[PDB]
Amino acid sequence: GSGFRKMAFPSGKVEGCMVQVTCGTTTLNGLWLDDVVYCPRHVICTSEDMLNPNYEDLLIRKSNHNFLVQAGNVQLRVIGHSMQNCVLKLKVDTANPKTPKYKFVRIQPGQTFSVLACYNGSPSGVYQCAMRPNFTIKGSFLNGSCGSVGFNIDYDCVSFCYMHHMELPTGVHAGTDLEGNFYGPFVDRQTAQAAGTDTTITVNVLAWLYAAVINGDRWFLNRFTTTLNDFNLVAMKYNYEPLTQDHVDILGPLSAQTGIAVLDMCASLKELLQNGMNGRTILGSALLEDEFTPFDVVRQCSG
Amino acid sequence: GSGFRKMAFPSGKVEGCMVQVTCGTTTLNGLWLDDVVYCPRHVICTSEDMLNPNYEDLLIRKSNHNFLVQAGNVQLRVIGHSMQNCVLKLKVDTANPKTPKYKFVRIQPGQTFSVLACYNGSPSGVYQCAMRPNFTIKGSFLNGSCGSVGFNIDYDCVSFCYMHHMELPTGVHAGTDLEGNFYGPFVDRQTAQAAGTDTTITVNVLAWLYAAVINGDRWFLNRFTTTLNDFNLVAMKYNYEPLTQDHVDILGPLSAQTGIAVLDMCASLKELLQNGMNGRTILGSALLEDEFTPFDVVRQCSG
Ligand SMILES: *[C@](=O)([C]([C][C]1[C][C][N]C1=O)[N]C(=S)[C]1[C]2[C]([C]N1C(=O)[C]([N]C(=O)C(F)(F)F)C([C])([C])[C])C2([C])[C])C1=NC2=C([C]=[C][C]=C2F)S1
Ligand SMILES: *[C@](=O)([C]([C][C]1[C][C][N]C1=O)[N]C(=S)[C]1[C]2[C]([C]N1C(=O)[C]([N]C(=O)C(F)(F)F)C([C])([C])[C])C2([C])[C])C1=NC2=C([C]=[C][C]=C2F)S1
Ligand SMILES: [Zn+2]
Ligand SMILES: [Zn+2]
Repeated sequence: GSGFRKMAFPSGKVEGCMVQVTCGTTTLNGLWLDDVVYCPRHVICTSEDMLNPNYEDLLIRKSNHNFLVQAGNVQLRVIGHSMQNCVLKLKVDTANPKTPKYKFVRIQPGQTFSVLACYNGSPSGVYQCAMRPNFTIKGSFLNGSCGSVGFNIDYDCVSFCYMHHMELPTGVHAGTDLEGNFYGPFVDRQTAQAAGTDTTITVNVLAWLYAAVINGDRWFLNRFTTTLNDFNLVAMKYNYEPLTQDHVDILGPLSAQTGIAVLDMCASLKELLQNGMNGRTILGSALLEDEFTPFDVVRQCSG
Repeated sequence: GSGFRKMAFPSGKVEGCMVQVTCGTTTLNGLWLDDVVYCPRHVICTSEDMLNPNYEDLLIRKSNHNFLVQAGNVQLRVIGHSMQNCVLKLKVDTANPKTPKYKFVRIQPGQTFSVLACYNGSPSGVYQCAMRPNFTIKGSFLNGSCGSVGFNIDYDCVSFCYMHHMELPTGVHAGTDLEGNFYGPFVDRQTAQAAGTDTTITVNVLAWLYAAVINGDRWFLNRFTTTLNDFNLVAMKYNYEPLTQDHVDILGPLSAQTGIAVLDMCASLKELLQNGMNGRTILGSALLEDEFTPFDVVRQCSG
């Protein structure tokens, strides 16, 4: 069949929006759209401030001219500045000529997006991620990655959904929407902070099992069926999110392509949860994958 | 630490080179660099021809004007055509204004590259791949993906190494360099064709174990050491490629960063091969990964 990979959106349209933002000695990435530059507000922090910053007091000591915005090897002139939640917005004199059509969106737990990991305003790599149920992501991010953004592409329109801010003690990642509001309960200070218990995104697992069937990987299809409540009792036990009839409906395309009822596919999933995989693999994986949505599977398997 | 993901190069520079190529009713992707368009030569085939095509006889019945090259919603004029091995080269009247600095390279088994999967000359997604020892790739590719290219980025320079041509009966993929020479023993006809036995890329597995240590995942570090020959006897048995002193030397960076000798890391790998992973995971994987090179691990873990 198609084969199967974690695929990212083409990053060109976003590459044209990345810039370097410096304030004193701190440098990080910003996003230049029309005549506004968006970056994390803790660009105005030193190493000292980050333990418990008073962002309003810190920002008061800053002027337009304390902010050094550079695009390639070319400076921009900052003519205004405002803090919106955990984001700084810098008004510059020049509209980005490379600006794409774009929206800002706040995504839901379980949805996926592409990340363009950047350093010093320069793009380094692109990868695909999911917003975990506990509003963390499992990214790859070094010092200086802050202000890197996540996004989806509709057709000609880029929907920006994420800006990178921090790594939590567990080694997973947290950040904001493009209005500066954190996903999850996190704040932008250097303090011990815990995410909750994470859960598996059941509907995504089901989508990936449909992708497996479509590619010819069918060993795990068992001989039973189940009920929503029956499945959901089992899901509880294994830390899977509960499946609803919304989820059933969203899987309708894959269900109809394959001729396999959602509840039958749920029956096969139960048995995998209770019996394990016993050394076999599925689409070359020894674990159950939950970071492809139903939409993702449809794009890559059907086109 | 960083975290760890299959990361692709940013695709923008390549997005600017993709075009649609049509001959009669067949359409596929081409690459527009300066005033040449490169595509697979079987663009000139119908469904009938593909069983056993005589490419020279087929191409003889074609003129410049039988070739419809379209970039966005804009036609180009074809003023010359030549077959180079399994590639068609079309001379057009217009130099690509978006052409990047570029080379054509023929990569070695075990090396990685990014693929920009395209349909109708339009980019759909980007993912990272390895050239298997038997010169196949495990891609994700639908009808119409042919002429999609693989590449690496040096700094400002794109090194094109792969053009997509076919899916083999096992559901893996084969194709050419940008001069039209197949990787592996494949030919461009619809016939049963077998790749050899594939093998694990041992040096890549070792690189990934170093990445694990760097991220704090250290459970598998055992208490022994080994010799190259000792390791290589064990490798033979499990279908791993033999490790050489070249490979030892290439791992020197990761070895020196971590303070763990290659041969000690080999000792840990042997035990994993003989004892298995026993339900544990490494960088969230239940299998041993062989599609990150030493260079790849250094970029993502050190930067
Ligand atoms: C960013 O680029 C980094 C990105 C971070 C570096 C390591 N992996 C990453 O994703 N973000 C940092 S330095 C943030 C900022 C302070 C502390 N912090 C952390 O990520 C921090 N995490 C926590 O304290 C947490 F609450 F437990 F999550 C550590 C311990 C992992 C360092 C902020 C304000 C939360 C940025 N770099 C700088 C920024 C501002 C000023 C100077 C920088 F160098 S933002
Ligand atoms: C391409 O876009 C496809 C890509 C292919 C479609 C399914 N997965 C893919 O990667 N390539 C095709 S149609 C090639 C071409 C003929 C047969 N073939 C195959 O990939 C073929 N494989 C074999 O016969 C093999 F030898 F076993 F590997 C199948 C059975 C998988 C179909 C070529 C010349 C080898 C292209 N599409 C067209 C092309 C040319 C003309 C018309 C097309 F529609 S190239
Ligand atoms: Zn999934
Ligand atoms: Zn590897």
